[PDB]
Amino acid sequence: LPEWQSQYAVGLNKLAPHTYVWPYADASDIGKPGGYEQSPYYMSLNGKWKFNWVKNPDNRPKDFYQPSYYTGGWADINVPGNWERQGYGTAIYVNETYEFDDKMFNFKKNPPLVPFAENEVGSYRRTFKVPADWKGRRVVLCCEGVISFYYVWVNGKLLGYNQGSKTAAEWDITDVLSEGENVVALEVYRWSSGAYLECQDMWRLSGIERDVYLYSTPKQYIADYKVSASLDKEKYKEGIFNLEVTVEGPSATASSIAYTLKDASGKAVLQDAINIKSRGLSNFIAFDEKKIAEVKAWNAEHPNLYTLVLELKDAQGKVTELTGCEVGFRTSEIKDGRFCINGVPVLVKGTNRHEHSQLGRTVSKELMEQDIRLMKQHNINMVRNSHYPTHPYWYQLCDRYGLYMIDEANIESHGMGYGPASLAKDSTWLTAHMDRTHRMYERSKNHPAIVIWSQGNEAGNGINFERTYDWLKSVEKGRPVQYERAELNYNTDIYCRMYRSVDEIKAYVGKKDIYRPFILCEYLHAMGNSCGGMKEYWEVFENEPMAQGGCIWDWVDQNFREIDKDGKWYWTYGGDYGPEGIPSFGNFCGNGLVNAVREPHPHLLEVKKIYQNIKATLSDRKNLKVCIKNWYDFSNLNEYILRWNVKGEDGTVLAEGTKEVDCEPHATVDVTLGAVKLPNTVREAYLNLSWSRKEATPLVDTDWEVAYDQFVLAGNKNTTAYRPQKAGETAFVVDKNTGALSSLTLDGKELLAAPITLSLFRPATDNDNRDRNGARLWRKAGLNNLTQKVVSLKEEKTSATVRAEILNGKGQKVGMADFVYALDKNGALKVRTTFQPDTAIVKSMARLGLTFRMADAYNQVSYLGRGDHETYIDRNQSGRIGLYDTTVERMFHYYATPQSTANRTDVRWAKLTDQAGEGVFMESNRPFQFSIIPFSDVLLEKAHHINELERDGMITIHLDAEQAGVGTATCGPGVLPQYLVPVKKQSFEFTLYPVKEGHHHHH
Amino acid sequence: LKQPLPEWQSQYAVGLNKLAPHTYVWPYADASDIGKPGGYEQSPYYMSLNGKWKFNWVKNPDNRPKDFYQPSYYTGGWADINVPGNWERQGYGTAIYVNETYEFDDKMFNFKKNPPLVPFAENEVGSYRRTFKVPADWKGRRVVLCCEGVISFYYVWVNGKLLGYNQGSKTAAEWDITDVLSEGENVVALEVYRWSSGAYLECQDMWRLSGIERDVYLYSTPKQYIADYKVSASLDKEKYKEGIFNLEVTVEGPSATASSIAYTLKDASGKAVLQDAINIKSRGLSNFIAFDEKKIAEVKAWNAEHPNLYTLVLELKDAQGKVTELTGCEVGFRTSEIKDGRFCINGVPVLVKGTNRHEHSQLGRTVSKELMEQDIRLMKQHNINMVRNSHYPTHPYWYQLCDRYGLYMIDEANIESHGMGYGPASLAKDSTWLTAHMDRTHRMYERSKNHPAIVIWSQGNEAGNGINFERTYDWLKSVEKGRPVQYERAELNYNTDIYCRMYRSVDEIKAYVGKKDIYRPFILCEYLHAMGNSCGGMKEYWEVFENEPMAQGGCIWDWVDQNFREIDKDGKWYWTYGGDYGPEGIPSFGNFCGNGLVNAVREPHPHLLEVKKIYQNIKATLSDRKNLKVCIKNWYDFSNLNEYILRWNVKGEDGTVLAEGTKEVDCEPHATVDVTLGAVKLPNTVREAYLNLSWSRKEATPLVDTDWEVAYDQFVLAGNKNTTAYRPQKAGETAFVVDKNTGALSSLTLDGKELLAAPITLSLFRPATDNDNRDRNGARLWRKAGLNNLTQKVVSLKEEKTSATVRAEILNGKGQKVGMADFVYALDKNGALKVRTTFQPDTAIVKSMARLGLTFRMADAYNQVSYLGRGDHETYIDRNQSGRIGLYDTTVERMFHYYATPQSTANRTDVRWAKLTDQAGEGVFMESNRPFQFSIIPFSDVLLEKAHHINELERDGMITIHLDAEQAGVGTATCGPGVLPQYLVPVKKQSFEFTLYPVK
Ligand SMILES: [Cl-]
Ligand SMILES: [Cl-]
Ligand SMILES: [Mg+2]
Ligand SMILES: [Mg+2]
Ligand code: NA
Ligand code: NA
Ligand code: NA
Ligand code: NA
Repeated sequence: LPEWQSQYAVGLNKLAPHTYVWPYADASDIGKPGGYEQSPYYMSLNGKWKFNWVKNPDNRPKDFYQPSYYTGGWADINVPGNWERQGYGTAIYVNETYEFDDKMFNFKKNPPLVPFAENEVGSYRRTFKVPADWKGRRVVLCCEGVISFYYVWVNGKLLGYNQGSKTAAEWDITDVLSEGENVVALEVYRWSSGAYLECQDMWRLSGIERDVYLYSTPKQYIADYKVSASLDKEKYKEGIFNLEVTVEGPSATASSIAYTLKDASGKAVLQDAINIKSRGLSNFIAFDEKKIAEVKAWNAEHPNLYTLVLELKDAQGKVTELTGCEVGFRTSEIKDGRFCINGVPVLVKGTNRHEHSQLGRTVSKELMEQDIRLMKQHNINMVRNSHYPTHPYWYQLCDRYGLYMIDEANIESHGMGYGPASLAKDSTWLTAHMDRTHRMYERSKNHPAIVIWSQGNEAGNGINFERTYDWLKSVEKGRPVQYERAELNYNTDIYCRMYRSVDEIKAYVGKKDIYRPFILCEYLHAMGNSCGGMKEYWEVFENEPMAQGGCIWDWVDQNFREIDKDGKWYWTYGGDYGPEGIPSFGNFCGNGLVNAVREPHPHLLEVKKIYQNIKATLSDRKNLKVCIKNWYDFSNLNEYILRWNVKGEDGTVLAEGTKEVDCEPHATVDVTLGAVKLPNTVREAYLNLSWSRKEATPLVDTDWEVAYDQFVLAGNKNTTAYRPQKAGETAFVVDKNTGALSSLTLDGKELLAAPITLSLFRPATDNDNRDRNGARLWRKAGLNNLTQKVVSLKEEKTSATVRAEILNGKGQKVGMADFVYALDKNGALKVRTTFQPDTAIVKSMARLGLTFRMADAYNQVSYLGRGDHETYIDRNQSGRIGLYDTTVERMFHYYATPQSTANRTDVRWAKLTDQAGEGVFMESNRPFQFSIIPFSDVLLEKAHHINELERDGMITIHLDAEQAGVGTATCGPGVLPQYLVPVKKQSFEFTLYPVKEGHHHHH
Repeated sequence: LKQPLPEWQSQYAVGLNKLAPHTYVWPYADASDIGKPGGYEQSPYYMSLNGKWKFNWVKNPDNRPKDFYQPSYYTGGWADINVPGNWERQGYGTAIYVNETYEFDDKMFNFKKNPPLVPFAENEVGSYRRTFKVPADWKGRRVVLCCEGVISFYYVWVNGKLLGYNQGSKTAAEWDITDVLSEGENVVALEVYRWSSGAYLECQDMWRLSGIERDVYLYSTPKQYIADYKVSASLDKEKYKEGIFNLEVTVEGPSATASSIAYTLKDASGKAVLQDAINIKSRGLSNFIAFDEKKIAEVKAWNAEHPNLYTLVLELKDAQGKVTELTGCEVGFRTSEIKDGRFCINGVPVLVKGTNRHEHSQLGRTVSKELMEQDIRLMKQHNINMVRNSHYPTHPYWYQLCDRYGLYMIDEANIESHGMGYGPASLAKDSTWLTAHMDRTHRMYERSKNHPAIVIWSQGNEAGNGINFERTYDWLKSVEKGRPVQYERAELNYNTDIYCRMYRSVDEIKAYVGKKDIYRPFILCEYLHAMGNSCGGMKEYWEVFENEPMAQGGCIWDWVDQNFREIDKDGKWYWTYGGDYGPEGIPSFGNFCGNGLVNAVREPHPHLLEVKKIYQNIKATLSDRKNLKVCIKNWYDFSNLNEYILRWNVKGEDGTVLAEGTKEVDCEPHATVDVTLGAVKLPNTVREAYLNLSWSRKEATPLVDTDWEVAYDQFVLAGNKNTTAYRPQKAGETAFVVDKNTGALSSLTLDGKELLAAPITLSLFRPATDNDNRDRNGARLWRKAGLNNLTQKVVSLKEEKTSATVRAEILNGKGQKVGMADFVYALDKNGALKVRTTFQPDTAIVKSMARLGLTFRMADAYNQVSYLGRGDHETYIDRNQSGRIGLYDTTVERMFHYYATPQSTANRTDVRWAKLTDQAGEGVFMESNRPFQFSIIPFSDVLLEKAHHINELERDGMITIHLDAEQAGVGTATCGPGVLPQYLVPVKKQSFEFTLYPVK
C-alpha cells in the first residue's frame, strides 16, 4: 500500500522541526511582520503552476515530475489556494464525521485507510530559476501548508512526502538544483491517513493552502534557536534573558555565533558571542543568562518588543548569516490556581479563530490584519488558533499589536469518537500525534504572544495525549499546556471544558481542592442571531477568581459568497456544492462574530460592551457619583479620557464634561459628576459615559470608543411634550370575522397594507431551531399559522370591544384574546389586548404583541430606545437609549440563514414615515420592543438562503410587549428562564398616532 | 409618448458636462516619471478609484435601484465587484459573441434592430457605487473624475449630484468635480447600461460585454491648468536629418496675476536640447500659446528599429516664476507620409509587417500592464513592426509601450456598424449620426495625437461609406498634416490615403498595383486570417509585397484569440466561444472569435512561427553551393546588418556538425551583400547536409536579449544518394498478416510481439481544420464523398511466403465507389516491410482529398518520437518556410496543439524518416523513397473530428499514426483565400511507398 495509506508515513527526508530561521540581508526587517519575504535570500514560488486534477490515483499523470514530461497542455492553478475554490472537485462541509465515510464514496471509516478509487489527485508543477547570487549556497524548499498528503520532486528527483497540513515541511534541495531552469512538482492527495487527525468542524478542502518558497543560507547555518525572556518571580520587574542556538552544516575552519538584543529605539541592551569549531555537523550553543533591570514588559495592552539579531561569522569575523525575531519579556503561568500574566491574574476575553477566506484555508495579509484590528477594537485580548497552527504571519501580528494566543496542534479525530476506538487510545497513532505536536511547538516556541499551548481538539483522551503532554512539559517551562478532552485528569494545566453553563462554572469553582482555573476553550456559540446570556457568564468571571473567562466559539463565518442566475448573492454552507447526497452538516459552519468578509454581526457589539475594560455603576443618582472599576491588567485609567454628558429624552445636552481619572489596574475609584437640572419637559434623562485612549495605536486611533456606559435618570413622568400633535381625522374599521383592526385612516387615506393581529411567533433564529423552549414548540402549537375568530363584538362611535378565539392551522384553540380599540380626542388609537393561552397546547411563545404591514414607501424610521443596532433582552447591555434615525433596509441584518432580525429593546416610542412625512407614531405604556423588516414573516421563516428573500411591496411591523432572548442553543445553553416569554394571561397596549410631518427638502 | 425616451435611446445624447477631448495632461511632481509607461499613476496628484465597488445588477431598468446614487442610500446589503472588469466575467449577466450582427437584434430579447433604439425591458443595468476620501494636499485645487472606458452608456454622480452621461466606450470621459466635492467621505456612482444607441457603432466582431472596462481615477491640477497641447516632431523633407519641433499649448482656468508657460525638451541622458518660455495673462478663461518653431541638427530619429525618444517637460509658472504644474510626454522625431505612391517612414519606403490586435484577457476587454507588455514583447520577438488597434482606441498604456519599444501603430476610431450593412440603411449615410461619428473621431485624435508610434489614423471599420465618413475624413485632414488617414470601406474613393481592402488574394494585389493612375499604396487592413490551424499561403503574399513597390504588406487578422478558459465537472479545461454561455438560443457566431496568432493566454500557435520566419528582416539565398557563397538581403529600414551576429554551420543528416563559424557583415538597409562561407567536405556516409544560418543582435533590448534568434535560413546540400548508413539494424524476426477481407495489413510482429493496435489502411481524410470547413476544396467535399467513412474490400488477392499482392475497392458509407487501390506488401532480408500503394480515384465521386497516405494505430506506450525532417513545430506544405530540417526528439503529447476547436494538428513536413518507440526503446522506424509528411496524435481521427471543444477530447489508450505521400496545405478559408492550387492534393492516379523497420 502507498504511503498515504499509512498512519506512520508522516514524512521523509524533511528538515527536523525548528523555529523559522529566514536569512536576512537587512536586520531592520526582522521587526517587520513578513519582512523576511523581502530578503534577497528569499524567493517566493507562489503564483501560476501547471495543474491537473483526477479522481482515482490509477488515472493520474504518473510521470509529470520528470522534467522532460510535457505539461504545456495543462491549465494553470493559483498557488496558494484550495483547488475547490478554483473550479476543481467539490467543497464539502461536515462536522463530527469524515466526508469520505459515506456511501457516495463506497467507503466506511476504517483507520488508517481512506478511499482509493474515490480519492482525488492534484498534480502541481512549475519551472523556476535560482538567483545568480545563490551560487554555491545551501537552498531550502519550504511548503508552509498543503492539505492532506503529497510527494514532492525537484528536477525529477523525489525529495520525500508529507502528512500534516498546518505546519511547514522543508527539504534541502542543494544537491538536486541545476544551472538554469529547474523544476518542482507536488502530487497532492485529497485524503490520506493524516486526514483521520484533521476532522475539524470546517470545510474539507484540498491543495496547496499556504506559501511555497525558497530560501538560501550558507553551508554552515543557524538551524534553530530557543528564546526565554521572563521576569523575576518575586517582583516581576527584572527581565531574565536566556538563549540557545543550534548551528548545522560542515565547517573545517573556526567560526562564531553572536547576538545583540536591541530595544525599539535601536540601542543594544544585551550582547554576547561564543566561538565554535567542530568536524561534526551541528553545534548546540548555550549563552550565559543575562538580566535587564526595569525591563520594558510585554503584554496585550503594551506589546513592548525588543529585537534579537543573531549573526554567524567567519574565522575572520565576517558575517556570513544574519537572522532573528522579536522578543517580549513576560511570564505566563498558573499561580495559586489562577492564570497569570506577569504575576497578574487576567480575565481571558477571547475568541476562537479559523483561517478562512474566499480562497479557502488560504488567508491574505490584509485579512489577517483586519482580523486583529477588529479584535483589538472590540476589546478582545485572546485568540485561540481554532484547532491547528496558523500561518507564521499571524503570530507576528499578535506579537506586534498585543494579543495573547492559545496556539494549538493540528489534531482532531472527532469522527472516530471518544470511545475505545478513539485514536487517542491507539498507540499505532502516537507517531502522528507527536509529529504534529513537535511541529506546532518548534516553529513558534519563541513568540511572546503565545501564552498557552493546546494539544488539540476533541480527539479523545488517553495514552497518546498523556505522552504528548509529558513531552510538552519537558520542553516548556514557561507556558501552561491544556487540552479540553483531558477534562480533569492530570494532563492539562487549565480546566477548559467547552460550552458549560453558568451553573456548571459555579459548581466547578466551588469544588474542594481544585488547583486549576476554569477558562472555557469554547463558549457562547455565535451561530446566526446569537450570543444571548453573555452577561450572566461575565458576572461570574468577574466575581470568581478561578473562573477567568474563555474564548467565544468562532471569530469569522466559514461561508463562501456566490451569485445566482438573477445576480443575487448569498452565503453558502454545507450541501451547497456537488450532487444530491453529498456529505453535509448544513449552516453550522457559520458561527462567527463577523461574516466571511469581516463585516461584524450585531452580537459582536454586545461582545465589545461586555469585554470592555472600564466598567462603571451609578452610586449616587442625585449628585451623579459613579464607581469606576479599571479592568485593564497593566494600564492606569489615566491613559484614557472620560467624555460624559446628560441628555433629555428629547436629545438635548443638559450637561457635559471631560475627565482624566487615575486608577490602578483592578482597582475602583469614585468620580462625582454633580447634580443636573432636569426640565419638566422630559420624562427621563440619560447619564452617558464614553471612554477613548489618549495615545493612538496603529489599529485604534484616539476617536475610537473603547468603553461606555449609560444610566437612566428619572424626570417628569407626567409630561407629554414628546407626543406629536393631531394630524387630522382618524378612523378605524374592525373586521367582523377576525376582530382584527383591518383599517386605520387619516382624513380617508388608508395606512395599513395588512390588518393588525395578535402575533406569538417569530421566524426562527438558528438557536430557536434547537432551543428546548424554541421553535420546535412554537411550530408544534402552530403559532406560525394563526387565525382569529370572533365570538363577541361590541362596537361604538369611537371604540370597539371584541373577544376572539386564536386558532392554529389545525383548528385547535391556541388561546383566547380580548381587544379594545378606542379612539382618543387627539386622534390617537389605543389598542388594549388581553391574551389567555391554552397551556395544554401552548408550551412556549416567541413573543406577545401586535403585527401588521404597511407599504414599503414608509421607509423612514425614528425611535427613542436602545442603540444604533440590533439587541434582544438577553443581549442588550450594548448600545444606548437615545434618539435614532434610520431606514427599514438599514435595520435588516443578512444572517447566512435568513431569520429574525432588526429588533430594538428598551423602546419608548417608534415612528415610521414616507418621503412625504406621512406615517405613524407608536408607543406603549412601558418600554417595549419592535422590529421593522422589508420581508413577510412567512417568506423570512421559509428562506434558508439570502437569495430566496424577495420583497412584495410591504414592510412588516411587530410591536412587542414581550419577546424571548436569543440564547446560544445551536451549541450550548438555550435562553435562560428569566428571558423566556411567559405563557400565562397577560395584558398590554400600544397607541398609534397618525402623523403628517411634511416633505423636507435638503442635501 | 408623453415623455421623451431616456438619453441612452438617442444617438445625440453622446455626452453632457464633460471636458472637451484633449491629450492626457496628468500633473506630475517628478518629471523623471514622464518617460515611464504608466508613470503618471505614481504622482501625488493622481488617485486611483479602481478596486472593490458596491454593485447591483438587474434585467429591466424599471427594476433598478433609482436613488442608489444618493449618499444616504444604503448599499450595505449589496455585493462587491472588481473595477475595472466587464461584469459578465464576474458572475453577472451573459457574455455573448456574435459577429456582423447586433446581439440585441434577436427574438430572445423581443427586439429587431431599429437605430437608435435598443431593447428596454431586456436591457441590463449595472449599478456601481463606492466611497472615497480626497487627499488633504488637494484642498483648493481643481479635481477631475476620469473614466477611461465604460461600455455602452452610463450616468455618473458624485455626492448625489448628476455630473452627466456618456456614449463611446473606448475613450475617456472626464468631469470637473471640484465644486461637488466635500470634506470627509465622498461618494461616486455609475449607472451603466448594457445597450444604448451608441452600441450601434460598436458592432465589432468580438465579445459583447458590459460594465466599467478601464481604470477610473481622480487627478488634480491648480485652478489655472494645462488643458491640452499639440506636439509636432518632424524632419526636413529633403534630407530627413534635421528635426523640426513645433508646440502649441492651451491653458484654461482663471488667474489674477501674471503667469507663463515654458517647455524643456530633454534627450535620453537628461540634457536639454531645446527650451523656450512665453508670458501670459488674460481675463479669458482660455489661452492659446503657440511656440516658435525650433530645429535640431542631426536629431536622434525615432522608428520601430531604433525608438529614440526625447522628453517634453511642460511647466506652468507663477508671476514669481514658481512652477504651479508639471507635465509632459515622450517625443519621437520622424515623418510618416505617402510619398510617390509609397508609405514612407523618415523618407524610407517600409514594408508593413503587422498584426491586428483586440484588447482581451480573462476579465474581458480589460487588459493588465503585464499582458500588454507580453503582447508587445512577443510581437517584437516575432518580427512584427506594426499593430492596428482593431476597431477602437486602446488603453493609454499601450501607446506608451509602442513609443518606448518601437512599434508602428494604426490607431482606429471606435466606429463599426456592421449590423446595419453597407446599403442605403448604412449609418455612414444617415446624416443624423454625424455627431456620433465625429465625437468618436475627435476623441480618438485628441487623446493620442502626440504619440510618435501612431503613424496612421484609421476612421473605423466595416461601417459603410457615405457623408459621415467623408466628413470625419475631411476633419482629420484639417487637423493632421503628419499622418495618412485611412478607411477600408472607402475603398478607392477620395476619403482614404491608403488602399487597404481586406483579405484580397495575391492576384487581386497584382491587379491593383498594375492599374493605371493609382497613387496610393496597397496595404491590407486585414489579411491571412489566423483562425484555428491557419496562415497558409503567406509565402505567396510576401513574394508580392517584397517585389511590388506599391504593395507594402499589411496586418494579419488577430494577434490574440478572444476565448475564455473554463473548467468542466471532470476538471478538464476548454476554450469557450460563441454560444458557450447562456440559455439555448442565445445569439452566437460560434468559434469565429478565436482568430489569433496566439491563444488567449498568449501562448503561440504553430503559425506564429511561420509569421516570424516570413517577417524576418534578414534573408539569404545560396548563390554558390560549392564554396557556400550566400546572398544576404537586409530588409531592415534603418539598421545595418553589422548590428547583428551570424552564427553558421553545416550539419550532416546524422546531426554531426561538419563545419561552423561566426561572421559579422556590413550591409545598409535594403541592400544586399554576398558572403563566402567556404567549401565543406561531406562524408560519403550522409545522403545530405544542411547549411544553417542563424542571426541575433549584438546589443540586447529590454524585450529581446542577445540569445534570441531574430532570423534564420537553411539550404540543403546534396550528399551520397546511395548510402544507407542511417538505417536501423535488424532487431529480430519480422512477420505480417494481410486481412482477407480488407486487404489491410492487420498484423506486424517482431519476434511474435504485435506492434499494431489497428490495421494499416489507405487514408484520404483528415479531421477538418476550421479552414477546411469553409474551403471551396475542403471537408464539405471530403465528407460528401464519404472519405471519412472508408472501407476496403478485396477483389483480388495473391500471396507468396514473404509477400502479398492485393487490389481492393474503396467504398464510402453509402457503398459508392471512391476508387480502386492496389497494395503490395513485401518483407526485406533485414526484416523491413515495404508497403507499395497505387490509388485510382473515381473522379465522379471524389472532387477533393485531404491527403493520400497510410494510417494505423499503436498502443499509447509508444510515446517516444524521433524524426529527421522540417522540425520542432507544426508545418504544412503551404506553411513550412519556418523551422529547419534536422534531428528532433519529442513525445506524441508534446506534438498535439490545442486549437480552441479540436482539429488536425502535429503534422511535420520534409520528413526523411520518423521513429516511434516506448521507454524500452521498442517500436518502428518509418521511411519512404522521398520526403514525406507525418503526424502522430493521442486521439482517434473519429473523435478529433467530432469534438468541437477541447474537453471533449478523450484518449482510448491508442495513438494515431499518419504517413502521407501527399497532404493539402491549410490556407486561410475561414475568411479570405482557401488553399492555393499548387497545394491541393491531386485527385488522380498515384503510387507511393512506405517501409517499416521494426526496432528494438
Ligand atoms: Cl500540522
Ligand atoms: Cl470611444
Ligand atoms: Mg469537532
Ligand atoms: Mg465587423
Ligand atoms: Na461549526
Ligand atoms: Na428562515
Ligand atoms: Na472573428
Ligand atoms: Na473537430
